[PDB]
Amino acid sequence: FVLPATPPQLVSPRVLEVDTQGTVVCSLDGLFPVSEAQVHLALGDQRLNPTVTYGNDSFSAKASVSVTAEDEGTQRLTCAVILGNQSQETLQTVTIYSFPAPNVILTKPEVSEGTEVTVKCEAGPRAQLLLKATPEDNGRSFSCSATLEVAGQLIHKNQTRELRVLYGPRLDERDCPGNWTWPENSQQTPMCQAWGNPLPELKCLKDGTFPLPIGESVTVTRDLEGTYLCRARSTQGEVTREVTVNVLSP
Ligand SMILES: *[C@@H]1O[C@H](CO)[C@@H](O)[C@H](O)[C@H]1NC(C)=O
Ligand SMILES: *[C@@H]1O[C@H](CO)[C@@H](O)[C@H](O)[C@H]1NC(C)=O
Ligand SMILES: *[C@H]1O[C@H](CO)[C@@H](O)[C@H](O)[C@H]1NC(C)=O
Repeated sequence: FVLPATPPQLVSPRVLEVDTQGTVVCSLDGLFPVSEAQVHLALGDQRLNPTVTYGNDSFSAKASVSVTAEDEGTQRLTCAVILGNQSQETLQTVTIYSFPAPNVILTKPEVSEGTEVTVKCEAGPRAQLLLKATPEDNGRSFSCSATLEVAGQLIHKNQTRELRVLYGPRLDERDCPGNWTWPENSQQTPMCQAWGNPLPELKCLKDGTFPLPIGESVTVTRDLEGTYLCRARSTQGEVTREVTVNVLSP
């Protein structure tokens, strides 16, 4: 056999978090018979199970490693290639750290338009973010970002959380006009839109059953004429508006 006196190439992250998985790769060439060599990979007191891949008088051993709280601190990663009574070994360090997630603390996750909202992180003066919730905030996300120093390397970790804002049903004269005057047989598009979260259910009825074709283009007919009661209700309340359609002679 032939096992040159040089350490195997060892690739691994110099840093690894608790309860996460890592990947080590050891390789070496110029040895023979590679198929008979024993590859010893291990981090600390944990012996790894590598997947050895052979090549032109060479090999590459890949292995995954999982760490826990007990392994916290500096651990030793080793790769040893053995043939006969000779062995080539490489020593490296891997630091296991614990970085608690910076949780986003929302006073109240779901709130109604107008309420005061406070945002703080929890994992020198204490800072919080205050803002008066607006409807434009429904679905928006607040974040808590943090950094940690481990082995001269800067690790980043964050957390985002969405805020649900609720805004009562609304029917401004602007987005749902109180009256219409259309010439019989003209083309129009009845306009009446409710506003709110949750999205309010809208119904514009005349004589309690005849609906106004809102949002769509229609041909004005005699039977559109009348008074409609547009109701927009949701768990946040209910708003009623009366709409009058006049249908002039063509
Ligand atoms: C061994 O090396 C020679 C030179 O590249 C090549 O002809 C042969 O295919 C190689 N076998 C491998 C890649 O294992
Ligand atoms: C938080 O980290 C994620 C990676 O999971 C990244 O995509 C995002 O930009 C970060 N958010 C911020 C800017 O706090
Ligand atoms: C290695 O050492 C063992 C133990 O004495 C010996 O029996 C074996 O022949 C040696 N093989 C070599 C030269 O690597």
